[PDB]
Amino acid sequence: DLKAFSKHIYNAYLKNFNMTKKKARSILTGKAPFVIHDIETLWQAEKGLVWLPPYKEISVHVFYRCQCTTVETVRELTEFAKSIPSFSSLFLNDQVTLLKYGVHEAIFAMLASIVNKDGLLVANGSGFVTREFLRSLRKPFSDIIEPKFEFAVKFNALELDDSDLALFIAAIILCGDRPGLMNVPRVEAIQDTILRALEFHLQANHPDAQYLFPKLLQKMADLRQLVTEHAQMMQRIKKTETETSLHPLLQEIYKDM
Ligand SMILES: O=C(O)CCCc1cc2cc(Cl)ccc2n1S(=O)(=O)c1ccc2ncsc2c1
Repeated sequence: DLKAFSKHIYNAYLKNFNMTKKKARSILTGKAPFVIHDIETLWQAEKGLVWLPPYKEISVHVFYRCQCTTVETVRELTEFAKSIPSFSSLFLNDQVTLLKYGVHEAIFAMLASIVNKDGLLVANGSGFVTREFLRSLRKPFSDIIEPKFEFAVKFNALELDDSDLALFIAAIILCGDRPGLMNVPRVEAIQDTILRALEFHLQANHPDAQYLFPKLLQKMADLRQLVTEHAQMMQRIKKTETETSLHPLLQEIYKDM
């Protein structure tokens, strides 16, 4: 039962996400990606070695590439959530509420899978952008990604695998205290099952792990603070970077945050 639950979620994870932490760790360790570290190498990656609204500048171009990836991750997470039979039973409007307030939390948790202290993978792992380069972009674009790295570095210390992330992401999305939920008791009931499956799965997959389950519950709270600060950055960019095109889907997500 609780094992069949964890297996069903893990299969939905494998079936809906192109880049798993397993694959990403193969590329990051060397079992190679083109390194994008300055304007010169960025342009070479665009020509064909690695790869949108009209061009504007280098910083905005990086923004557009990150924006497209997150939009794609939003699509995958939507199919992941739907692949959970309990989630699909909720009314479509409640489904939209869970995704609205949950995707960025899941996205940032999965971002740690393709990230180390020096950069992150891009374009199905065929490229690698250095943390230095992102830092050197024009404000405020250089301030967006740095808090994600600091979270990711600490999150990867836990050394979760794809089987853990599937349940961890499922618990992020099925959060009972999202604003505007119609059937709060139903969602909370689904989350409690997922959480019980998570601890159950962690006991078997990480026997020697001390406090791993409560640490993940703290990580979930961290992710909510990370998204709150991320939503503010994006709202400030909407006000001061009027020339930067914001994706309408991400606009709706941030609309009331
Ligand atoms: O509004 C939005 O959320 C879209 C915009 C999101 C976004 C724009 C952006 C621009 C720069 Cl110069 C640095 C980080 C940036 N981020 S991010 O930190 O959130 C990010 C970066 C890479 C990535 N690869 C899979 S996911 C994912 C997420």
